[PDB]
Amino acid sequence: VSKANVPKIDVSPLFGDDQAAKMRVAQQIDAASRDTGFFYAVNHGINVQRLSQKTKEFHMSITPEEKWDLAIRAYNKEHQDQVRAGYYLSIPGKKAVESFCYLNPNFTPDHPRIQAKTPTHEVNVWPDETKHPGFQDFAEQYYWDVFGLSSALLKGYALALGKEENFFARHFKPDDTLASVVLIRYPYLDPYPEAAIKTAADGTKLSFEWHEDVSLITVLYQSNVQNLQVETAAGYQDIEADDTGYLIQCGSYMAHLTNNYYKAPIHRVKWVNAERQSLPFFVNLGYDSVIDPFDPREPNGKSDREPLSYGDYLQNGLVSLINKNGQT
Ligand SMILES: CC(C)[C@@H](NC(=O)[C@H](CS)NC(=O)CCC[C@H](N)C(=O)O)C(=O)O
Ligand SMILES: [Fe+3]
Repeated sequence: VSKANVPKIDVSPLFGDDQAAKMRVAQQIDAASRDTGFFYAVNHGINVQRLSQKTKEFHMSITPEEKWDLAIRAYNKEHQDQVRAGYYLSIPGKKAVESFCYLNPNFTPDHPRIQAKTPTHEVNVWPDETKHPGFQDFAEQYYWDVFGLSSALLKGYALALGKEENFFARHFKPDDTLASVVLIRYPYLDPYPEAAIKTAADGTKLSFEWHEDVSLITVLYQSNVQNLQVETAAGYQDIEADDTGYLIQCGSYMAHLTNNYYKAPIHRVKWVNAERQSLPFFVNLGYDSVIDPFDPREPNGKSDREPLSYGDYLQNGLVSLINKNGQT
């Protein structure tokens, strides 16, 4: 197995007002998006030390009673409104991974998409504050911290594609974004149940099979345990870990709108018997957000692809990913 070229890109100019410096970042984003599809965003300004600590505290202290109380509909039939947000239970002996997903904190009973019962919109569920002191505050502030980073990254992608810097970010708004955070725990287990391990066609032992991300882009923090592989024409290649940077990749919505100029990289999660964290932020737009496709390889830049409403794209993609790679 070879190693993927995953460049470290100093993204800090994307927060600034040096427009030529932004273009140099954009070129690096362009080059990485045309190569393996992944890059590490460094000099990002987010305190990832606190993120990994608050996450470990929550995963290690939440009780089986609380997990049922917060469980999504897939694990608790009483919670029919929890399709996306809530706790995703492990199944000892069968499924090792467990996780907690939350959405836009502005999704409240006051929000018109909640009032309208629009799919993919939900009010977050939270554990008891006294049992998990500071957790909800930490989680909500992290959502907006990574929202700010993601907004800047979207400026880099827009410039990289020859557009004005707000081409994507104008659709990425705190009042309506369908973006989600998932706090994933991959446990150490002795013995590790083979029923929780999948075998790839090439024989690799996996925790999660190949897929493209359902997102515009995905902004991922992981603890320092190598596990990810990206597919290339020459086969799967290891993505090296980096527990200070954010692993950035395009989702299938970006592949659609760029006429596959920026592919959504196919990737998978190797089985590793080690305690670790995987904290993705899925950069999703608004339910009615529509981006007109274009082709940066055509002289006229014209694409025949249909503009896709993001909400319908998200609803179809999340169900499809569950059908193909299992309920997480
Ligand atoms: C590849 C990693 C990001 C991670 N996998 C994942 O997060 C996988 C594949 S991208 N993602 C999903 O299943 C979709 C979660 C969507 C979320 N519940 C929501 O409603 O928005 C892993 O470490 O397993
Ligand atoms: Fe993924």
